[PDB]
Amino acid sequence: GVDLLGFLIITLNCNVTMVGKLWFVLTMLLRMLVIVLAGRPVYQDEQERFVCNTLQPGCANVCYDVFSPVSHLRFWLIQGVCVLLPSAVFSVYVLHRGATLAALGPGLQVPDFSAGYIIHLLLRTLLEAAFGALHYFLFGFLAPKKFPCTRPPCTGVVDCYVSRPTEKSLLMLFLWAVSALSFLLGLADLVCSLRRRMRRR
Amino acid sequence: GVDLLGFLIITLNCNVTMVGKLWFVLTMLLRMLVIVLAGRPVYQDEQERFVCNTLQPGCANVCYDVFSPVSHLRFWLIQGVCVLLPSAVFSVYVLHRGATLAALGPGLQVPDFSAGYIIHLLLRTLLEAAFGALHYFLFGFLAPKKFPCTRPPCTGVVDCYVSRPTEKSLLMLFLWAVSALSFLLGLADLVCSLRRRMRRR
Amino acid sequence: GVDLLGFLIITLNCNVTMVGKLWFVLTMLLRMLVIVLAGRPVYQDEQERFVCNTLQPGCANVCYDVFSPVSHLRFWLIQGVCVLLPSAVFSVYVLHRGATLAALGPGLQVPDFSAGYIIHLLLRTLLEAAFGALHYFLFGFLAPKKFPCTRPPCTGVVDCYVSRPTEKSLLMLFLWAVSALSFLLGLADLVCSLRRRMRRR
Amino acid sequence: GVDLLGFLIITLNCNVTMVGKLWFVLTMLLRMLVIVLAGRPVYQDEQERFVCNTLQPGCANVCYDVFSPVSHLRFWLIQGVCVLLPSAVFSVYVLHRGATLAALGPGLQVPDFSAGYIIHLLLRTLLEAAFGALHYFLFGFLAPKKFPCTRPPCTGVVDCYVSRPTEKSLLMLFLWAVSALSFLLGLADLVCSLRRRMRRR
Amino acid sequence: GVDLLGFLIITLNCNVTMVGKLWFVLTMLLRMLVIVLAGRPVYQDEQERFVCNTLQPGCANVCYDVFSPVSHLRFWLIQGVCVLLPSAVFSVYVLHRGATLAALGPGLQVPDFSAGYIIHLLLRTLLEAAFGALHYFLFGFLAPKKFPCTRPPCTGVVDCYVSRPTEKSLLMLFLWAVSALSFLLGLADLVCSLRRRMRRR
Amino acid sequence: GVDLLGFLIITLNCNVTMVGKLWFVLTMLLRMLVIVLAGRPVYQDEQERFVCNTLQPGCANVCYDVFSPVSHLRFWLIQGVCVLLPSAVFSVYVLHRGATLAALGPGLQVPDFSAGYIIHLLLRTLLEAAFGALHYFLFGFLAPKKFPCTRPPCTGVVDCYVSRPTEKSLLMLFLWAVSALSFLLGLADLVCSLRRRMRRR
Amino acid sequence: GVDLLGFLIITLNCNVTMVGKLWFVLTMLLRMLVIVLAGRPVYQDEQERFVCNTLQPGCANVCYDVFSPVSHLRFWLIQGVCVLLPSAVFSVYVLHRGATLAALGPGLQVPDFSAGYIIHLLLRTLLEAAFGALHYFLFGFLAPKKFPCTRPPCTGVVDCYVSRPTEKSLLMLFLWAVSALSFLLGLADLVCSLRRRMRRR
Amino acid sequence: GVDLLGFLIITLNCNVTMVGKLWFVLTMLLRMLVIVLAGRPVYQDEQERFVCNTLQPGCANVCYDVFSPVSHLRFWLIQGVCVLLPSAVFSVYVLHRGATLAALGPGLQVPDFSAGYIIHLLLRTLLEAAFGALHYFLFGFLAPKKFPCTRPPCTGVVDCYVSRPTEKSLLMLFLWAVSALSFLLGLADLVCSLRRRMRRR
Amino acid sequence: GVDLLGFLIITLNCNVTMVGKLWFVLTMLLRMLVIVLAGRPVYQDEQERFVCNTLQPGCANVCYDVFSPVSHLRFWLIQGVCVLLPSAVFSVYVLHRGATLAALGPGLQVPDFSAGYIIHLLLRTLLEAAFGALHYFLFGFLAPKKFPCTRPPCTGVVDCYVSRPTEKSLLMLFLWAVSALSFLLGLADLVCSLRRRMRRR
Amino acid sequence: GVDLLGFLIITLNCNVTMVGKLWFVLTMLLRMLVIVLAGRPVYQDEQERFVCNTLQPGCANVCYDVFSPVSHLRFWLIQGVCVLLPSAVFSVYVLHRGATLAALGPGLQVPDFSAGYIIHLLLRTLLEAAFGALHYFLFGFLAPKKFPCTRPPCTGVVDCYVSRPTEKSLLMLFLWAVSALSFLLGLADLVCSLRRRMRRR
Repeated sequence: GVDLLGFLIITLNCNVTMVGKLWFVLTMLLRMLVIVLAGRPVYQDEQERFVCNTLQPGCANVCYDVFSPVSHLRFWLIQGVCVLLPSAVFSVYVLHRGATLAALGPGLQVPDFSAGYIIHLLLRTLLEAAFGALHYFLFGFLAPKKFPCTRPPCTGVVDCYVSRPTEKSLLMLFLWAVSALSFLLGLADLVCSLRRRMRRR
Repeated sequence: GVDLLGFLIITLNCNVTMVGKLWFVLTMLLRMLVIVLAGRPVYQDEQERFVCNTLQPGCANVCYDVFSPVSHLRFWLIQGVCVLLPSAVFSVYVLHRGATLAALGPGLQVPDFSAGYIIHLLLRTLLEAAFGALHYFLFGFLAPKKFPCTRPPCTGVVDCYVSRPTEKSLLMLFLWAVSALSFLLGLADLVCSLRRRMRRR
Repeated sequence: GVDLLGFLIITLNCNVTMVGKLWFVLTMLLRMLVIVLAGRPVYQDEQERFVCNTLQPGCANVCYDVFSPVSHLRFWLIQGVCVLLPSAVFSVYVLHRGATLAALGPGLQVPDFSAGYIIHLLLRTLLEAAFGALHYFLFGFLAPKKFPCTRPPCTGVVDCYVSRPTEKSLLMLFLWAVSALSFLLGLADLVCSLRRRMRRR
Repeated sequence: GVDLLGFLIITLNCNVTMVGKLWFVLTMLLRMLVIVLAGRPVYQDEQERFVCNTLQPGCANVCYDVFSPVSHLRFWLIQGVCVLLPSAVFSVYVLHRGATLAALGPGLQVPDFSAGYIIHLLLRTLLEAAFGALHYFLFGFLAPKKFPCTRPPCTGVVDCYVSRPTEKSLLMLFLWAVSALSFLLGLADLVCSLRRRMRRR
Repeated sequence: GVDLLGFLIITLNCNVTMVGKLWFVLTMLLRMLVIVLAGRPVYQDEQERFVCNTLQPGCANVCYDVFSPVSHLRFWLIQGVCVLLPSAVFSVYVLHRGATLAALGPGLQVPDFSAGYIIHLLLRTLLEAAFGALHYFLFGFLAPKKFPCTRPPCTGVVDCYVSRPTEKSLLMLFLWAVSALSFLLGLADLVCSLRRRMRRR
Repeated sequence: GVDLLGFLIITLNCNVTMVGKLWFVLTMLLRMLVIVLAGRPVYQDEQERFVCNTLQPGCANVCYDVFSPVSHLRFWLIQGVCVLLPSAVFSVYVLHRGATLAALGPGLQVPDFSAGYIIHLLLRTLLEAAFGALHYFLFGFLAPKKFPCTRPPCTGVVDCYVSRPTEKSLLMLFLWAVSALSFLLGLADLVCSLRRRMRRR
Repeated sequence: GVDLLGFLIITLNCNVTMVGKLWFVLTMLLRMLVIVLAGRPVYQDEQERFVCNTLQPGCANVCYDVFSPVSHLRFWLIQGVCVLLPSAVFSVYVLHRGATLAALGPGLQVPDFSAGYIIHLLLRTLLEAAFGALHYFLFGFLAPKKFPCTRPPCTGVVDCYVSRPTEKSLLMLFLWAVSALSFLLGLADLVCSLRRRMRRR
Repeated sequence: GVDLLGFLIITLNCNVTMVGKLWFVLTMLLRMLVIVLAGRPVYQDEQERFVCNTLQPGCANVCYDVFSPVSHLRFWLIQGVCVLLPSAVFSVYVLHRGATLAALGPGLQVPDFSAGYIIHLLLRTLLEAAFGALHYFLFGFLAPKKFPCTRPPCTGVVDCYVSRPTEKSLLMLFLWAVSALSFLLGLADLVCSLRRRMRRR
Repeated sequence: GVDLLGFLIITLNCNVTMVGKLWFVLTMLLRMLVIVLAGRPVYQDEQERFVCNTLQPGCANVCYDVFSPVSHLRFWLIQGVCVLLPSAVFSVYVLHRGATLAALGPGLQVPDFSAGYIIHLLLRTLLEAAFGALHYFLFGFLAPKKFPCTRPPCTGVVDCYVSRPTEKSLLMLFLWAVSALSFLLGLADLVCSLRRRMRRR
Repeated sequence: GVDLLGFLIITLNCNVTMVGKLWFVLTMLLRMLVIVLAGRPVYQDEQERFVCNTLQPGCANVCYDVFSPVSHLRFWLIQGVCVLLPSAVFSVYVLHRGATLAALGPGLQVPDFSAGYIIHLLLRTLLEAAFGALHYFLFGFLAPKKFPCTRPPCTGVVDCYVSRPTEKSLLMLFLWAVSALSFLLGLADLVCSLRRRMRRR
């Protein structure tokens, strides 16, 4: 005998473990917040000071074009949105299937949404290692300090200087560390959740 | 016997299919979020480095003016707001017609708002293909790398260089792909919803 | 016999017509959202490239000062905040007068807040035409392409070039069109609401 | 016999007058919104175009350093946060003391939080006049147009030009006017509230 | 006999003291708001005007690289997120343990979450002094005005000028003061909370 | 049981709203008083100093005759008397119908004179806009400074000078403003009075 | 059982019809007020600018003396005072005969003063047509523009110019119209009052 | 048993005859009103156009000084105030002696103030004939048209012309007639009042 | 047992003697009325005809400026307002103290306001002799007929003529006489009132 | 048990202090009376004798136009009407709220209108200092004696003379003094009235 703003969140909380909520909090507070708030200003001047010894117009632009095909800030943001998408689609799924059964009607009668959470965590584990592999094969571990440029709309080889490398290396090391921690915690979620459901058998 | 914060969301959820909620989630998380967050910084320096071989003041500005009449970032934002508007007007419609009947009063009595959802999806299908056609006829598929400029407040023809083309081409390809996916999913919504309502006949 | 999170929104919805909610949605989604999101980036480089033929320092700054006394972006924002203020003051008024009567207590007993909505719409109609007249008398319809400058801290007359005019003209035409549509819809609201209240007599 | 999401807002609304809510609305809609949204873009180019007649590097920077010790945008923001802080601390106080008494339990029994609101308004009146006095003694009424610079890391006296003064003067006049209106309205709140409580005696 | 949107916030408010809520308000209104809103614009031009007497390209960039290894804005943001993280993890913990017991069911029966709040405050006290020590040992109290640069990709020693130091010194003094106040208030919370729980013995 | 100098003014006050009395006060203190007291002396010397270059007698008189057909002072006075007439005729009506019923005789028995007040306000609203339109089409907004005169009892074209124009323009602007304020307030009276009488139904 | 400030005005109002009060209001507000307030200033400069071609002193004065024997302003004022005199003498009569009977003393006992009101209206009708006839035979309908003067203290015939004729013609037309309206209304009063007294027979 | 705003006017009306009230009305409506309203404007230009054949400065002023020692307008006003003074002093006397006896207290008990009214009328009759005699001996019956001037600050005899004589003669004839009528009516008052008081003997 | 429009004027009349009322009547009818009505027109042409033998512009104006520093008309008006002010302040005092005691409530109970009337008459006697002394020392008894002028913006000594002196001398003699009569009567009031109050002892 | 012409003025007198009535008397007798009666005649000839050395027609008029933009007589009158307006609006307010409660009915029951009088005096204090500041910044303390004129419709610089300056300076000094006295007395009213109402607490 509860209102449906009542038996609508227990059907949400009971199907998710506290480790999952902790994962959500860590990946929204230290992962979704640092990138927009600190990564946005640092990478604005990646264009302004790609300064290096040439004089004919149009060498520096092609030098940076061959230098940075894809900035890793966009990589981080797309990785973040894809690693947050399934938690939203599952949220919509569970709210949709919880708000519908109460309309028909009949010490609670909480439904058991266990089949989708394990496949959810499987998709989580699969969607992190691959993007980590792409990060490792594309951007490495530490950013270069200088770059030789040879594709000529300009005469000769131009030795061209990046702007502010140490900040970038430290910040991306921090992102690597937090991503590694999240990966292990996510692996812990599934391996604990599967055991805590066959124990009833 | 439920509160009106009760029989106010089932009258919302029951008239919309889970495919529609999934559409909403995908077009707000991968479509409304990427554009503001990643498209805003990339296109700030479309003006700073339209660099090219001229010396008299006032050639580069007219060269860009003849180069880019309308930036496609504004096109994407206006397309996004117009493709999100009907879902808001229908939301207001259904809340208005659900919160009013409960005032008069008389195992639920959920109203059937099916006539408006099919015309809603018709408007959705009509409002996407046209803007896609304008995108195709105006901005093409890949951005040029260099541009010849001839309208003289300046002497001669000026070969003028864009800034950072590959990032733009990849990003707009991603937008094209997500828009194509959303179009097919939206076509699926109406064609399934119409069948699931004549089946009762 | 409803909770006071119950008989608190019907006393809000019943005193406002669906045309009013549609007005609110259109003026927050296509009017409050486009200006902050697309008008902010376009007008950052109104200062950087006011480029024109002079060499002594301090001519370009006074030339722009005599050029643009007030930027119309600030005009649009102040117009938006003033055209959204009365809907907030009325909202606070109606919530205050609805949450107070329920404390004393005694098939609903919804109060009739009709006197304030008609004067609300009168204030709406009065607060739009005047600012439209100021817009017409101050900023015209299309932005100039070049400007002659004569006030001397610099020698001679300087012919000075604006940056990116066509984008500005198209965007402000779009704002003019949406404002005109909102004006007519707002005029429709009052003229329909007054009739729908004397019909009971 | 009401839920505690019930007797939790009347204990909030009944202890505050409609003039106070109107004050809150005016100081968040015309005061907190204009500053972030219009004051942020105008003052970005206060650094870019502090242009003036010198050639040795490092004169303009010290000239601006002696020119503007503290920008008044930061002054406005700190003033805004301090003039909004007490309304938040009182809000937390009243919610804390309202949500606690209902736990013990026993035509309502609304508590009377009148002692704190009068001291609240006293603190309000005291925290505005002082900062107004600092504003008057530090930033004056109208911004200069040109500035003489003498502290030498550079040779001679440099006559140095500000950027866009009239916009700044008009905007800060608008802030002065709205602050003056808020001050008088806040003085009205306390002087009316004290009378409306001794009238019961 | 209350709804579970009822006995869900008293189980939140009763386990936290009003001093804690005041701490939350002060550290989100004067600490989380000033940094994003005033610290973001001031530190954008820390790169643009690191101006100083050299002519060969690539001396200024390495001079700033040896000048500022880590900007203290990022230090402040990471400190803020780490000093707000435990209050979020505890919030999730208490909501999770409060929303679960109500499902089973049986003048209230509020649980006593006192063990976690004291260890929470211990972690708070430990996570502030260390970062304060790092701040003191890394960034000092006042920012320099000029800097000698010697690491050669450039010929000689370059005396290089910072931009806008007094604003930075005053602002970081304000942050130091508010952090010191928060530290003392947080120390007060634990020392009062421990006493107010052994008094029942 | 009251004297008839008693139940003779409540039958007057009860049928008129406080907004109406405020209208009466504003239009007699700032409208009937300024015109007689300040407009009478200013316009005496509109004849004495219509001075201009001619020598044959009888050119200046015909020049002013073609210059000013009707002085706007008389227009203002006739407008004032016509906008005060209905309030006098209604006053006489209500006193006549109140002093007569008491002669016959039978916690008061105040009559309801509501039908005449609404038609009174209708006549008010109709009798202001028309005269405003005549004012706009006849006297414009600002008075000329000089006038060419051609109708010959005199030789040639005579350029003829008005006396004291700025005082006249400012004063008539003040009258325009007060008339505009009175118009809006009068429109408010009827629209509020009609609502406050159907609310009883 | 009423005070004598009571049964002293009903004995005044009951013997006069509402048409009579309306006549009084119209002839004091549009007839007694316009003449003193607008007719006084216009006719001050009827003497100053009776300008015309002569040079020997003392021709213009005799020319005006033969021009205007009696100014029609004095005619209007004497007509007004004579058309207001009987209403005052009757007022004094009725107050005198009402305040005297109450001294002796004995659902009212209002006296019937009907014989004097009909003779009053007869005197009214007789005292208007005659003065209208004198106005028509003396001052005509429109004022001349120029006047020939022949009575010699001066040599020759002098063609002499009036000042401001159109204002005078329009104003006296307005007086003619209001007088005509008052005449018809006064004729209506008697013809209705005589019928409404023989109807009782 | 009447209020003292009751037995305060019958003690005023009963001691004065209707002929006296008629005298008051005629001498305030046709005597006090014509002089201020029509005599004030006519006599303003008695100074401006005392025009006559002389050229040396200062002859015309002495010519008028010997012409008009005292203007008869001031004579009329002083005569009016002296002929209205006793009616005011008697009014104050009777109100003072009527408002005092009622304080002590005891089908009315009206006092008999007959002794003062007869001496009042005696003073009236005495204060009119003398001033009439002065008028006759000083100002005659008709005003001259021209005047010879001989007292030399100027050379010769100057024949000097008055302005507008016929208006003055007609107006002062009207005053003479009304004064003569008032004199006879006042003589009638006393001779009737004395008889109507010895008839009781 | 009287109404409060009853025991409100006896408390006014009983505290003032008939000599005082006679003083009020004489000083308002022969003193306040003559000055506004006859002194206003006579002194308008004190400026127009200050005619005298000079030709260079700007001698006559300075000659009158040295002639009349202060016109005695303004002196008379300020003297009148100051000699009428205390009678108004005492009137307000006595009405205020009479209308207040009746609110509380308990062959009359008239209060005795004798202390203020004697000090009132003392202030009267003191405020007349001083202004009479200033009149005597400033304006003398008879006005000059001609004036020598020497302060040069003009060449030589100019013998300059006043306008209409005899009227002024006679009129100001009349004012002197009436003021002298009022002074003696006012001295009589106090000396009689003090005796008529110690006689009760 | 009093008539309603009874309990209608005590509800007026009791809510206003004797200092307020004294203020009303002083500002209507020495402030409203001097300006109309003495300021009207003095400033009529501000136009007639603006005499100065020029001969071409149309120089003097423009010279005065640049001389006096706004005459301070109109400033004084508008200041007077605005400083008398609130006392009228409050009067109407209190009579309206006093005459209405008596209709319903139930050693008096006088209402307490204290809240409006303090805000009334606040508005009084605010509406005087500002207009005093405008007076000080616009018209100064003493009027000039001569004025140089340069705006050419006339040849050269014209030294132009005012008329009667010392009278103007003395009179406006008197107005300044009386305004200063009224300001201090009004400040006394509020500061005494606020104390005399918290003394009851």
